[PDB]
Amino acid sequence: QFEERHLKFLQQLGKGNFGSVEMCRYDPLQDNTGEVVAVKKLQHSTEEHLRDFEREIEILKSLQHDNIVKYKGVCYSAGRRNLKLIMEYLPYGSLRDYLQKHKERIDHIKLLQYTSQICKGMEYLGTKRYIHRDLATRNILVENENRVKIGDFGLTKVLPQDKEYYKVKEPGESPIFWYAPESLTESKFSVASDVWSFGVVLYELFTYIEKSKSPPAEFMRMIGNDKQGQMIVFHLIELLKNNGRLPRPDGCPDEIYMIMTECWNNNVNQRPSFRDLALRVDQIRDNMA
Ligand SMILES: N#CC[C@H](C1CCCC1)n1cc(-c2ncnc3[nH]ccc23)cn1
Repeated sequence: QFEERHLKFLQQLGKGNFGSVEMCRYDPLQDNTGEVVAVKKLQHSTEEHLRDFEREIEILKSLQHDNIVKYKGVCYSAGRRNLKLIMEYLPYGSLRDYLQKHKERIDHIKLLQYTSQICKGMEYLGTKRYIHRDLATRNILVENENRVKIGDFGLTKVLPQDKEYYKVKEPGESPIFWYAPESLTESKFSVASDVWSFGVVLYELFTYIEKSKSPPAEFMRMIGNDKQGQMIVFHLIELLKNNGRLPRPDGCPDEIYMIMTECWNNNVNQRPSFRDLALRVDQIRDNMA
């Protein structure tokens, strides 16, 4: 129950898919003692986007986990237009930028620490029957050198009880190079498609976000930068159906790549669970230490 005349804009932190996040100071006493918080707002506040935003707020507020960004509250302007979501501010930004920043002091054990935390966050999501749908290092935030948190839930959906997937297609851009094949062909999203995307996240981490090694660059080279608009996705589909896959990143051990390729199974039922992913990653971590 923060109200916007005490929210002082400091800078933009991110621009999402119909929303953006600002770094602000909440200073109700107006003496510069208040906390720095993150404030998410819609950029073009239609009725559909606002109903989606309210569902997103309910989801985040229902999550309490060390590797999920903390909900703090909501902000309203006269009436209830201009809805704003108040969250904890995490000072090291997104894991994509952090990792690109500190390439030279983040070793493989540190990557596997982040990996384990992401899987525990995702397993908690699954226990709530939430499907994230936008798992990527740009949507993971760094609280400190030893803790990351899943940081955005704009595309997250609740499963119907009678079903284990959720069919949804949205207008606009979709992170198709993180999408499982059944999400590309049938718009089916499930815990298993989140596992596919987590494999892509793991690939990202072990590339250290090298520009020419991004999933989009690699896939566009594999189908050819000659492709064009939606013909593009069509070719992606066929490449994935013939087991075309992102390569093992430089310096990636063979067992970490084995985890990646196991998450990238065409057979939706043969992808590992998040509990098993965490177990294997933790055993590799223990071996390295
Ligand atoms: N995660 C993620 C991606 C997200 C952008 C994507 C969706 C709108 C903004 N983003 C969140 C932040 C951010 N930075 C620092 N503290 C935060 N708290 C909550 C979000 C947040 C920066 N970019």
